Amino acid sequence: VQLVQSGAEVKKPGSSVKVSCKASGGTFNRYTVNWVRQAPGQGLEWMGGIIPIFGTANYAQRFQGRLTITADESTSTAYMELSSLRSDDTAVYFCARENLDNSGTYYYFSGWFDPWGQGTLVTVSSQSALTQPRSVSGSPGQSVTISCTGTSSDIGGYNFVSWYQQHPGKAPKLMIYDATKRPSGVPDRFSGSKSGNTASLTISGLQAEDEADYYCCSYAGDYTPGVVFGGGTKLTVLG
Amino acid sequence: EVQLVQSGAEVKKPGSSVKVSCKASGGTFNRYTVNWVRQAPGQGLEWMGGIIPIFGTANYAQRFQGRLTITADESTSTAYMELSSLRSDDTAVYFCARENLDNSGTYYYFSGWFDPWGQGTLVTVSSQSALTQPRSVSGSPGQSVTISCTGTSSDIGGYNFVSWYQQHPGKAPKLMIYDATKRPSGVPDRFSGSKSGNTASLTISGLQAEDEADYYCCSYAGDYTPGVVFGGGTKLTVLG
Repeated sequence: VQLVQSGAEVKKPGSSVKVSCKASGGTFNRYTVNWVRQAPGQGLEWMGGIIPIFGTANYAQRFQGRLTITADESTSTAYMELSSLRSDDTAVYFCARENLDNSGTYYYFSGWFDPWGQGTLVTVSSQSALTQPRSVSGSPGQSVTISCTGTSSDIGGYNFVSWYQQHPGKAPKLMIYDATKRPSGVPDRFSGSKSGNTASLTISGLQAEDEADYYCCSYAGDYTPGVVFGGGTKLTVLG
Repeated sequence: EVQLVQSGAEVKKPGSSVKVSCKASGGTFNRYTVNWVRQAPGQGLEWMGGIIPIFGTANYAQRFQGRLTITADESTSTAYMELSSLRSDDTAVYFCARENLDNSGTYYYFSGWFDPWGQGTLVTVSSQSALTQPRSVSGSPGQSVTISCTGTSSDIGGYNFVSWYQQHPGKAPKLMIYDATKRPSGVPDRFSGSKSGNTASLTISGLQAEDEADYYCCSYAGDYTPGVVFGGGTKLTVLG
């Protein structure tokens, strides 16, 4: 049985969000669905669960009033709804199943969690990071293009755009400045372009060393000078 | 060339403050600005603020105003960042980054790009969980390690429903022990669990490099409080 969750989410504080958890195994009534969230660099926290057979759902004391968990047996999918979002709600949300054959029909939500979903990232922030694809994959020798788009406000001609490459455990390193210009040492396999609301980074002749996270960056261009980064794009090179 | 070196990692409680430093080995500090960018584990970059050492002026992003101040000492070419009223939401790696400065006399303009960067400083803000585990344990290959988990008489002390979970970076938790002592299929016999009073224990014999991960204990939270509680987690390092 495989548990598949809905894609990542970017919400503003005060709104709500729906996360789905669809199961690949049949006999939907046999299992219970739990939701466990994990903040970045934090531990696991139980939020609530649902039992399709009883139509019952329980929630933790801090989420009562802001959380509701549903399930539809026709699609074998479970849902969670968190309302009145705030910054401390930024976490990866996991769905986990409990088999009632082995664990019995009484001691449900007891911690026998198996299997798990892949997790769903939900980011809540008053400041809105520029929109990038979450991940891009390529083969060596091929080319990939990574876009960067304004989210709450548009990117324009007055915006200074830069691109940064970051390897695991290392500081970011400047790839592209002034939208299209390469700094000292950077090979011409990396190129940038900007048109209206969109900026793009192109990596041609992909090499294994290019596997990293890539961040666009915008400076100035508005009435309050500042710096805003993109959400990041994970680039995988399939050797 | 000029290398930016930052202070070491810190572990703080919520409600306190933290100061990270950023020393420049060479170059003149007066011809650059120093920015601070933070990065939560597994998350993107976030600009916090910058300082112009000559002007003695610092600008901060909106959400940090009232909690963040950035200072500098031109004598040691060191920039400082202080974040106050810490919350668990502030757990992140903190980078310092240098920005080029130029002027025409009275008007000073910035380059818009950051280079070079400091190595980054980790700051962990964690509170106490319902179950208490050691923050981290370290062992050598072949040795044994034991991770304890303490609760109250209404969870570990009143029920047998204690479970243990292993989590590798970027992956979902994986069940290693359930019902205090039972191993699920596909879990090696090196992992074992026990329970005594209000304390549960996970033991790993014949430690292997792949055992390096995060481990969480989990317990039924009593009949009057449906659901489960989790421990804060234990980072297990295998020193090869």
